[PDB]
Amino acid sequence: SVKSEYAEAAAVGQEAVAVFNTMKAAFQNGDKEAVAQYLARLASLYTRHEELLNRILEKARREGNKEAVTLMNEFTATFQTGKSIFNAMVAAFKNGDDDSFESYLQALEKVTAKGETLADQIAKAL
Ligand SMILES: Cc1ccccc1S(N)(=O)=O
Repeated sequence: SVKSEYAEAAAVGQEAVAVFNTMKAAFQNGDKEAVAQYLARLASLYTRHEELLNRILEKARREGNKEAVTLMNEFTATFQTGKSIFNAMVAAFKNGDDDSFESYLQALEKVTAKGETLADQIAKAL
């Protein structure tokens, strides 16, 4: 069902939260080799999450589930905010700009925390 597809999507999102917090600890410790690998792992996780979310939105549209479509349109828009911040973080790491990396890291945390009430609303709407 679309609801179980969203639970699978939610788990992938939680996998990225876990890897992100490990990556933050590695960044603070200066373990740049670990950070590089975690950033690659996060990129793959966000790509998978994005695709699952798009399939869920398209299915809600085909089902005529207007409220779930509204919420998923809002949620995917916020997802792209987080994705843009993530890509800027990756670039900051490439460039050796730790000041920007720290900034983007905190921003991605706040964007993600804000979007959690909506994430829960979607589970209930589908
Ligand atoms: C953190 C991140 C990274 C890439 C895409 C989306 C997100 S978010 N802010 O969890 O929607």
